[PDB]
Amino acid sequence: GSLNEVENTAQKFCVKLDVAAFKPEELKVNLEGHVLTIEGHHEVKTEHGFSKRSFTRQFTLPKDVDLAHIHTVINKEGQMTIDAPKTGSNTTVRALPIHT
Amino acid sequence: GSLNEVENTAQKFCVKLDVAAFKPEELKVNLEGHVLTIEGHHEVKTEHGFSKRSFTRQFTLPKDVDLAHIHTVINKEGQMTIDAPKTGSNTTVRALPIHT
Repeated sequence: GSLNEVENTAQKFCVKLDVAAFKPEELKVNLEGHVLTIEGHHEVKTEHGFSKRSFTRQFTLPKDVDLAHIHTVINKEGQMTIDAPKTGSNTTVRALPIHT
Repeated sequence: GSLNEVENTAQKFCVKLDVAAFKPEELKVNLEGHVLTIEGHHEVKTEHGFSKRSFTRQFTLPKDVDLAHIHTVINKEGQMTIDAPKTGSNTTVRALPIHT
């Protein structure tokens, strides 16, 4: 889970991880509040010993990330991208319904 | 800890691992009987969150291996090589002393 890039603009948040050493089923992505946690665990046995790999990478997302629309995808080259739009990106004038 | 070349002749035994994701100080090589264990642990903190990496690679050396002369090196490119001669590799006739 080598952290390739951090991305933080007005319109979206995005993080990219190197997860090529782990298969999709060996990976977990969890969110609690603003805290995002990615983990990989690989564990093979043999009759000549064994192999084991692991990583945990955790970060706190910006206050204004729209956690409701977080999307995580792993591409064909084993790179994970986790992205979401910002809450206050919509800069036009939005009328709010007044409830009576 | 990817394990590149395993080599095993009557001359020498050799293993080569990809160890570049870790600092030399974060690496352990242990021998227990004929069982060779290579471990890496990296654990970093930040105020963005944290990062943590690990691997454990284990294998059983042949009975043939001269365990007294096992040698471990990491090069500048982050490749570890572990090598040792075999027990019966020097094949010229050796006279043994007889005590009485």
